Formats: sequence, C-alpha cells, structure tokens
Amino acid sequence: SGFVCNTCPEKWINFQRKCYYFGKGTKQWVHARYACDDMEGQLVSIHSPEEQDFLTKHASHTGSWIGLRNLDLKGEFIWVDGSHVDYSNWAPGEPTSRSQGEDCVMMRGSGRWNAAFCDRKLGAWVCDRLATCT
Repeated sequence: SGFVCNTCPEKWINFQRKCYYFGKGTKQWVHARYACDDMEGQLVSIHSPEEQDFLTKHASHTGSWIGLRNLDLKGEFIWVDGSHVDYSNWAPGEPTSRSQGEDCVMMRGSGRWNAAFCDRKLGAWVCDRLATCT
C-alpha cells in the first residue's frame, strides 16, 4: 500500500497525496500566503479528519494561518486553492460567532478553526502542495 507520488521538497513533510510546510515567524494572512507562494505551495486546505490529525500533530502550539477565506460578502468560506469545503473543524460557535469583516481563518493549537482578522500577526502558517511524481 501507499501512494505512487510521494516525493516532497526538503523541509517539507509528506502525508498521503500532499507535502506540508510548517512555517514560523510573524506574518499577516496575506504575507503568509506570499511565503507559501514563493515556495511554490499554497496556504493549506484541509479535507479530512486524517489530514487534520496529521496537522494538529505537527503544527505550532500557538495559532497558524490556513488557506480558508470569506470573500463573497455572504460569509461563505472557501479554500484559496480552489478546493471546495467538504470537511470542517470549526471551534464551538464558529464561524458565525465572528465579526463583520473577519474574512480569514486560523488553526488553534488544538487544531480547531476560528475566523480572524486578516491583519492579525500570527507566529505560524502552513503551506501544502501535491507530492511530486518520480
């Protein structure tokens, strides 16, 4: 068993179909997106409890930016990478307990998600990309 494509860049960690990068250093949501982009990845999208568990396990104990955003003024949250929102792991009350304009999402040390202002400075951020074929 396994995945035929399972190769990851150095400093990245493979999990199933994808590779993950756990970034450190204070960034607002958009700068975080840039850091992922510059490494040819994207802010992470999450599609299963198994992925979430792997992330909770490896991710910063403080908060991390992920690639989930509300862009349409109707509070519909979508992944930056065009994937759609099947799985969710929201904290209690979230996301509707958020304020108008809180268009971004962070992942807590526990793994659960909470909407947050995009201009928050967080000390961690998670990128992913598809594992390469060899």
